[PDB]
Amino acid sequence: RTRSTISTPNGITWYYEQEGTGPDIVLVPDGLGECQMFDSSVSQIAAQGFRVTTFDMPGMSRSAKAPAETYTEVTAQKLASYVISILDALDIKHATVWGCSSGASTVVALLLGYPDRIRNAMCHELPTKLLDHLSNTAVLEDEEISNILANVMLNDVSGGSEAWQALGVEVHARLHKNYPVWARGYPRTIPPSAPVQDVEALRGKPLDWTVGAATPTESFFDNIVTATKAGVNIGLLPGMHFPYVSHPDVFAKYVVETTQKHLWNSS
Amino acid sequence: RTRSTISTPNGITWYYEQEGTGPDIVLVPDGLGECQMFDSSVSQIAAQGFRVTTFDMPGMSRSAKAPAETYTEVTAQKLASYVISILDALDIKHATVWGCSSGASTVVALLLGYPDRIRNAMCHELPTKLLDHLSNTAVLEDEEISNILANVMLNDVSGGSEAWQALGVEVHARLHKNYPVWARGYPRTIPPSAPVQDVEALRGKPLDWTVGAATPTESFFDNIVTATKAGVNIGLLPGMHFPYVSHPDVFAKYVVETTQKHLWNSSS
Ligand SMILES: C[C@H](O)CCCC(=O)CCC/C=C/c1cc(O)cc(O)c1
Ligand SMILES: C[C@H](O)CCCC(=O)CCC/C=C/c1cc(O)cc(O)c1
Ligand SMILES: [K+]
Ligand SMILES: [K+]
Repeated sequence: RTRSTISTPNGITWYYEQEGTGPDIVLVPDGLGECQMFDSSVSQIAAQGFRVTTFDMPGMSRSAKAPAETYTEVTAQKLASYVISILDALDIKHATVWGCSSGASTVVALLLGYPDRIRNAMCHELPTKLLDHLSNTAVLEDEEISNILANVMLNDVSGGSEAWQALGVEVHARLHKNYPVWARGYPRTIPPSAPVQDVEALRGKPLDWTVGAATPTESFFDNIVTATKAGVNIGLLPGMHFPYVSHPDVFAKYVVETTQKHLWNSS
Repeated sequence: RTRSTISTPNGITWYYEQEGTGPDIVLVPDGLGECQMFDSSVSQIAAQGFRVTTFDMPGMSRSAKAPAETYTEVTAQKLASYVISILDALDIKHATVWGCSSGASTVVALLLGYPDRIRNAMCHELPTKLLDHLSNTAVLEDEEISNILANVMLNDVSGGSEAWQALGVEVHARLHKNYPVWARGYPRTIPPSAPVQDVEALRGKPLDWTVGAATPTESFFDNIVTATKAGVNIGLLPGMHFPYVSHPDVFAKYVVETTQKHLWNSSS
C-alpha cells in the first residue's frame, strides 16, 4: 500500500492511498471524506488484479490543506472537478469509480460530465432531498455538531455499530474534526446539485446503483424510483449507509464483480 | 357502527362491520385477518361521507366458521373470490378497496379480475417472495407458532410497539389463535400467487401502491421497482406493515384523499 500526498493546481494537497496493478478502480469517500474506511477492501480489491486508489476529500481528514472554496457550498459538480484533478495528477486516464452519499453524487457527475474518463460508476445512497434537520446543524457550535453527528453515524446509519467503533480512536478523532466542516459545507448544497434531474441522461449509461438493505425505505426511496425510470441497474448491499465499513468483504466482492462485468462488456 | 355476521354460499360465516353512507370503501385485512385493527379509521373515513365496510377474513378471528379450503393453500385469487362473495351478500356493487400484505395481493386480484366491481385499489406491502423463515413455522406446534409470530409482529413489523400493544388483550387473544392458521395456510402459497408478475396488465389501472416509510428497504424493494415499471402511483405511509394501527389518522386521511381523487377522475 502506497500512502502519500499529491498537490493539485486548484490548491488542494491530497492525502491518498494506492495498491495493486491493473485497471484503475477509484473509491470516493462519502461526505465525511475519510478514506481509512476503505482500508480492508482496498487490499481485497487490488488482489484481484486492479490498481485501487482512494483519498481523503478536500478539507477533510488528511486532505485538509485546501482552499475554503473546496469544502464550502459544496456541489456534486465541484467534487467531480476535484476528483478529476487528482486523477490527472496520478495519471489515471480511465477509471471505474465508487461513491456513496455526496460521493455518489460525485461519481454520477463524473460519469456524465467526463465520460471519456469513466469506465463505469457505482453509486450508493445518493441524496436528492434537502433535510432540514441536517441543514440546521450548520449553525451550531463545532462541539455540538460533532456530538450530534457522531451519534447519528454510530446509532442510526452505520449499519453495524461494532464495525463503526472498530474504525478506531484515530479515525474517530479525524471524523470529530470533519463533522462541522461537512455540516457547514454539504447538506444545504449537495442535494439540489444531484445530477439525476434528467432521467434520460442516465439511460444506457454504465451505472450500477445500490441502497442499503437495512436502510429505512423512506431514506433513498427516490433512488429506487429514479434508477428504475432510467432503466439503470438497481440493487441492495447489506447494511445501511456505509457498506464498506459494515460489510467490507461483501463490498469488495461487489466492486470487483461489477468492474469485471464492465470490462467484459467494453471488450 | 353495524357489527354483525353474514353467511355466504361458499360456507363462510363472516364477521363484518359497517359504518356510514355514501360511496363504498372496503378495508381488507392483512393475513392475520383481524378487522378490529381498522376500528379508529373506519369512523374517521365514514365521517367524510363514505360507507365503510370491513370484516374478519375466513378462518380467522370472528370469521372462523368456514370450510378448510378457505384458509388452507390460500392464494390472492381465492381471497378475491371470497371478498366478492361478501360484497355480493352486502349488496355492495362498486367499491374502493384497501389491502395490506395478503390483502394487498387480494385487492390487486380484485381490481384485475372484477374491474366492474372495483373503483380503485390501494395496496400496501405486497409479498412477492417466498420467505423460508416464515414458511418453516408451519410445521411447529401451535403454541410455538403463536409465541414466535406474536413477537415478530410486535418487534419486527408493527411500526409502533405502543400502538400494537394497545390493540389490547381481546384482540391479541384472537391473533394468538390466528397465527397457526395463517402460518399453515398463507406463506407457502400467497407469494407465488402475486398478481403483479404481468407488469403491462397493471399499466393504466386505478391502483395506488404504498410501502412503510420505516420498513427496511429490502422488504418491499420489489414493490417499488414493479410499481415504477408499470407507471403505477407509488408512495410511502408512516410506520411499517400496519399503518392503520401505528398511524390511524394518517391512514384514514390517505384512504379518504385517494378515494376522492378517483371519484373526481371517474366523473372526468
Ligand atoms: C456520510 C454522509 O456523506 C455525511 C453524513 C450525513 C449522513 O450520513 C446522514 C445520512 C445520509 C445523508 C446524506 C446527506 C443528506 C443530506 O440531506 C445532505 C447531504 O449533503 C448528505
Ligand atoms: C400481516 C401479514 O399478512 C401476516 C403476518 C406475517 C408478517 O407480517 C411478516 C411481514 C410481512 C410478510 C408477509 C408475508 C410474507 C410471506 O413470505 C408470505 C406471506 O403469505 C405473507
Ligand atoms: K463482510
Ligand atoms: K396518526
